[PDB]
Amino acid sequence: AQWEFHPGHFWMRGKRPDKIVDYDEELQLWNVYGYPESAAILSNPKVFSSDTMRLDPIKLDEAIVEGDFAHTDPPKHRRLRGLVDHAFTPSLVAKMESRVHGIIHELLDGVEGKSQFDLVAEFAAPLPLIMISDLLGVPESDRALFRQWMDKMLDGSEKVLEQEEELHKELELLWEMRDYWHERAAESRKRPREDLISQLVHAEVDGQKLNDSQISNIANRLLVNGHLTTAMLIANTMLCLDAFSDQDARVRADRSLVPALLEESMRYMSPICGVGRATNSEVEVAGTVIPKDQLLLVWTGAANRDERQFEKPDVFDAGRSPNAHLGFGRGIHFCLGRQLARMESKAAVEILLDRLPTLRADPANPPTFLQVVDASGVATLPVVTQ
Ligand code: HEM
Repeated sequence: AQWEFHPGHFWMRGKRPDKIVDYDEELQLWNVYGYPESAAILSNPKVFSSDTMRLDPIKLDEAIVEGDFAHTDPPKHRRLRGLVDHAFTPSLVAKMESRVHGIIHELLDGVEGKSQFDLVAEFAAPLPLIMISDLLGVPESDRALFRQWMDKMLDGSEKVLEQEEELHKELELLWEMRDYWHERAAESRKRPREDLISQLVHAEVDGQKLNDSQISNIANRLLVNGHLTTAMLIANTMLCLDAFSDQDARVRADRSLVPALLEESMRYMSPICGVGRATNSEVEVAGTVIPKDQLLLVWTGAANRDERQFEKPDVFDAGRSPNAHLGFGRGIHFCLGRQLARMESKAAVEILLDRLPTLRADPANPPTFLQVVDASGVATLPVVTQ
């Protein structure tokens, strides 16, 4: 029934926010919790900028953030995202679709003799890492390297002298990743393959193109945005199914519900539950006037429990309609990979139900939750096969 969430994620413990907007004196930032406010904010990029680092001293060199459109505003955002969407071709997308079943089955074969395991480590996490890697065109040998990379990034996210300390740590890993992708981009310029790096290298739009530094930073962004949130979606869903057994029977009796189940999992336990914005001018949100050049955190996780928007918000309802949650954001930064996340997670859940029909969450070994402030979800999920 009840679990051990990040201490900041009060909405997961059923608490309504005391105020729609408030200010954190210690961290010197603003929080927004309401759904219609969060939605208006995300829809208003010209006052609520995604260029958060302009507030944060010290700044990464331009070559390091070059092309990362998740932190860019229009008009440059429109151009960068345009080139990357062009490179996400219908061919590449269908290729991932045609592969997803075989990869799921291969993973599940690797635990066919185990009675107890961690669903995250054995399945929910490797599946989207393998899919995003395959998309980008990475050899099989290198996906261990990606695992190590993400592990490093999570350890830091969980954890002027110390201002420079953290700087070195972050840069040394981005250097390594950038150098990896530059080599891929260079190879694919000479001999293009059937993958996203090759499409990013040849993408041309009116009639702009990307250089290898931009391409490398884009690949890094897709990598970090891709797999861990998808892993949490899959694992959070199986956890919810385990805890709400009526919904479990409901879904097993009606496999048509799985797409709506995943959307309800998105809403109820949001893998990304907060996104950062910076204000360009003075604004009034709800009642509160927020000053210029302020960091604002938009808590999509909390907004997804807002009763002004959702009837019975703290009920998990596997067939919930309507369900316009903010799990993938809203507006111009609307999650670029959401169809891929939905495709992967649907296939994972469908096959889990069929192949491990007596699967249950390990009662002797409770789930651990990711202790990262802006992600709500399972870090480990011990399960038993019988
Ligand atoms: C359950 C899975 C996922 C969740 C919950 C998720 C969530 C989000 C959210 C909330 C945003 C918007 C952030 C903001 O407004 O500041 C976003 C953006 C993005 N996501 Fe996802 N995402 C998921 C999967 C993926 C996947 C699989 C990919 C790539 C293959 C991906 C790539 C991106 C990219 C590139 C953006 C940036 C779009 C932009 O700024 O224009 N995401 N995602």
